[PDB]
Amino acid sequence: AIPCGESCVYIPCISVVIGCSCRNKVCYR
Repeated sequence: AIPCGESCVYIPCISVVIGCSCRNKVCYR
């Protein structure tokens, strides 16, 4: 799993374009 730094705590991941999915409130690939 790749931590994208960004999280989906407040709002969903913007890093979804990179393939980062909202996983445990954090954006992980």
